[PDB]
Amino acid sequence: PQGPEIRRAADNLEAAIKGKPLTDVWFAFPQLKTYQSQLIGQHVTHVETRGKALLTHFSNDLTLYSHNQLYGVWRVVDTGEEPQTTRVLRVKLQTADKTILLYSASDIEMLRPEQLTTHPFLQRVGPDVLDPNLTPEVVKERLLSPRFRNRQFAGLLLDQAFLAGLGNYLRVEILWQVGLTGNHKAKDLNAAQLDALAHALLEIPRFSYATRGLFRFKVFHRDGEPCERCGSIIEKTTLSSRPFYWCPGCQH
DNA sequence: GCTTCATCCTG
DNA sequence: CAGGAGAAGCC
Ligand SMILES: [Zn+2]
Repeated sequence: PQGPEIRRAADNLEAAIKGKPLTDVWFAFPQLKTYQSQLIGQHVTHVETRGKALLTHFSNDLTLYSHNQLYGVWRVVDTGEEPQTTRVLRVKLQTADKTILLYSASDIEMLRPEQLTTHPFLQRVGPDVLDPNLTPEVVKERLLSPRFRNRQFAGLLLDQAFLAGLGNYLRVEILWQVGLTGNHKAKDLNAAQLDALAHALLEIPRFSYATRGLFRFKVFHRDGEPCERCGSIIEKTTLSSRPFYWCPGCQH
């Protein structure tokens, strides 16, 4: 899962317990046990995202950080209820009625103010595609800036240092959107393809966020399926040490 | 890249 | 049941 799916969950989280006094806190990691009693009686002032990184802030200026990587997922149940699964619960934040549960995730750390600009991941990430103030123009400048100008999209479109919230499926989809493969570079592009790439880089991820579960897959998990644009045979290969879906007669 | 820690589902 | 599907670590 990526930014789109991470913001949708964050919101579900805010919709369930934000502003609500926590009647209980629980963590799997012993190291975090110390913040439990500490958090009881406090409340989430706001849950923030910055890519696939999840920051759940508290009234006492503490912030719960977490990355779902590829297995962590958030649940939202009614207090006292715990649907079953083999997943390993990692965090419990409960209030009178609503409760949220985090399973699987392994990157769960508690930050005080300072680490919010010091954490290993937080320090690294670039603008958020879901971030409003982030405009195509800015994103367009960044593509041409000297820090990314000479980098292939196959790898760049995955690098959080460039843009937070983009993952693989968004990787294949965005490039298919503008008819490109992962072997190009911002510098090897005309003004019409950069501006295109630019928007797709923000619009698509958003469209996914706003509509995924309208948004549908156009090349992800579609090997053997017919390209909807030209109709060529979409092949599955490996790009960036991960699966890459694309159209042979649609991407150059 | 490449190699590795780290969960969970098909397959 | 081995593979396989977001990042940091080391050349
Ligand atoms: Zn095509």
